Amino acid sequence: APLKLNSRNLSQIAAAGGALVKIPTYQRGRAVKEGIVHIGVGGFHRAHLAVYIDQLMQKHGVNDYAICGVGLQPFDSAMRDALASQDHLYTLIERSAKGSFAHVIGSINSYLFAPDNREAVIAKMAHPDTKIVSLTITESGYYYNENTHELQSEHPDIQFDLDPANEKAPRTTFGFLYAGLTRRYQQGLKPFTVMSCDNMQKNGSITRHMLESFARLRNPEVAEWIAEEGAFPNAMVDRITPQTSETDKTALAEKFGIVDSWPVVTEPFTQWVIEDQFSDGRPPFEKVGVQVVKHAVEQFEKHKLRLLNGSHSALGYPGQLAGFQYVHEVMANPLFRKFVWQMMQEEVKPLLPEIPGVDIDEYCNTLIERFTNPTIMDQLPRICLNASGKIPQFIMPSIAEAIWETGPFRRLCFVAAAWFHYIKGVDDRGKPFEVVDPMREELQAKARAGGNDPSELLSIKSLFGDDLRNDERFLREITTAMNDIARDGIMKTLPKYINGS
Ligand SMILES: NC(=O)C1=CN([C@@H]2O[C@H](COP(=O)(O)OP(=O)(O)OC[C@H]3O[C@@H](n4cnc5c(N)ncnc54)[C@H](O)[C@@H]3O)[C@H](O)[C@H]2O)C=CC1
Repeated sequence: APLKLNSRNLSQIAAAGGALVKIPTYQRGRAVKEGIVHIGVGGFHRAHLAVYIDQLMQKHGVNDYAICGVGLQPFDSAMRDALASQDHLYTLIERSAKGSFAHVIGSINSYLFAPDNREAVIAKMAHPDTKIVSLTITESGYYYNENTHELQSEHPDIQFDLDPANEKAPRTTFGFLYAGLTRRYQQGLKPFTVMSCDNMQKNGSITRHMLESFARLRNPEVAEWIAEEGAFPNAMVDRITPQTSETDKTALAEKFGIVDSWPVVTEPFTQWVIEDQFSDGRPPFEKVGVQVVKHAVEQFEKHKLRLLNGSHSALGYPGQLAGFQYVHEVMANPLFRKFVWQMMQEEVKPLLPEIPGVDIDEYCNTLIERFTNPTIMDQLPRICLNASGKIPQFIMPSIAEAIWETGPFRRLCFVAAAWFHYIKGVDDRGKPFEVVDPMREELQAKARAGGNDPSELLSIKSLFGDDLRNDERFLREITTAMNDIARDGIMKTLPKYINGS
C-alpha cells in the first residue's frame, strides 16, 4: 500500500521504493539551523533552491542553511497544511524521457503562514540564525513601477505597511523584510542577504531598490545601513516546473508507493547563476552545480529570457492555434523544430552577448532537448497564460533590438502575430479556447477592432513602444504574418518561415 510521506514512514518508503526513490538521510528537525527563510514557497522554490540546499545537506555537511518556509498570500495556507502533515517533507517528481524519479526533499525544516502569527515571522527573520531571505513572489510581489524605477508606495498594500500603525503587523514582503531588519540593526547583527529567485531582469537590483526605498520612507538611519551593509545578488534561475494535478498525485502513489499532499513536478535540468554578493555568509553553492560569478548575470539572464522563454512563446501561441496540447507535441513536429531552431539561430542569437566559456549553439541544442521531453507533459495553456506579461518581455524586446540594428526578425514577428491572433480565442480548426490574461477584455476588444491589421493592438501604449508603431518593416512583416495565419492557419503558414530543405 502507498504510504503517507512523513518522517515515520521515510525508511519504509525508501525500502519499498528501491531504485525509484531517493530519501534524505541527513538529520532534520532540531539538528539543523534555518539559515534561509524563503518567502513564497511554490513549485519553483521547491524544485530549484530547495533541491540545491537538499544536496548541500546530504553530501557536503551543510547544516546551518535549512529552509524555514514563509507564506504571505491567502493561498499559502494550503502549502502550510500539505507540508505540516508531512513533517515538511515533500516529493520532487523528476520527469524525463528516461522515465520518472521520486526524490523526497528534506531541506525545508519548518513553515510559517504569516497571517496566522505575523510576529513569529519577524522574530524568524531577525534571529541571528537567519543569514538569507530568499524570494519567489512573482513579478507582482515586488510592487515595482517598471517605467519610473521606483517603489509603488502609491499602492495601498505599501501604505498599509508604511503606516506606523502596522509596524508590528505588516502585509507585504518589504514590510516583513524591514521589520526583521530594524531588529537586527538594533541588535548589532548584519543584514541578511535578500536573494530574489524570480525570473525578472536584474531581479537583485530591483529588490535592492524596493527594500531601500521602503526603508528610506520610515527611517533613513536603517535605510543607510541597508544600502551600505545589505546584499541583493542578481541571479539567473532555470528549471521548468509545471503545476501538480490530482492525476500526478495518483500516479506518484501507484508507481512509487508515496501518498503526498503536494508533490512537485519538474524536469531534470537545473541551472543557477548568482553573483557573489552576500552580507552575512553563504553556503558553498558551487559544490552542487551553482555558477557563482562576480554584469555576467545579466548576460545569462538575457540568454534565458530570449531563447528559452522566447521559444516557449514560439511553441505556445502557434502550438495552441494549431491544435496541440503539450510542449513536447509542438516540439516533436518537424516544422516547429526547424522554425524554433532557425528563430534561435538566425534572429535571437545575433542579439545576445557572448559569455566566455558559453556556446550559444550548444545552449540551443539543450533547450530543444528540454522542450522535447515527453514525460513532463507540459500543457500549452500553462505556457500561454497571461501572455500580456510574457510576449513584451520575451519576444518584443528582440523585435525592438532587431529594429534598431535592422536585423532579421520574420520568425519573431510570426510569434507576435500568432499571439495577436491567439487573443481572439479560436484555434485553426474553428474550436474556441480559453484566453487567460489580466488584460483579456482590452486585448480582445482591440483585436476585434483591428481585424487582421496589428495597429489596434499595437496602440496599447502600456504594452508596446513607439519604435513598434513606427517601424515600417515591422508593420509590414507582422501584417503579412497575421493575414496569413488568420487565413491559412499555423501549419500551412509555417513552411514560409523555414529556410533550407
Ligand atoms: N517553471 C517555473 O515554474 C519557473 C518559475 N520561476 C519563478 O518562480 C516564481 C513563481 O513560480 P512558481 O513557483 O512556479 O509559482 P507558484 O504559483 O507555485 O507560487 C508562487 C509563490 O508566489 C506567492 N506569491 C504570489 N504573489 C505574492 C505576493 N504579492 N507576495 C508574496 N507572495 C506572493 C504564492 O503564494 C506562492 O507562494 C516566478 O513566477 C518565476 O519567475 C522561475 C523559473 C521557471
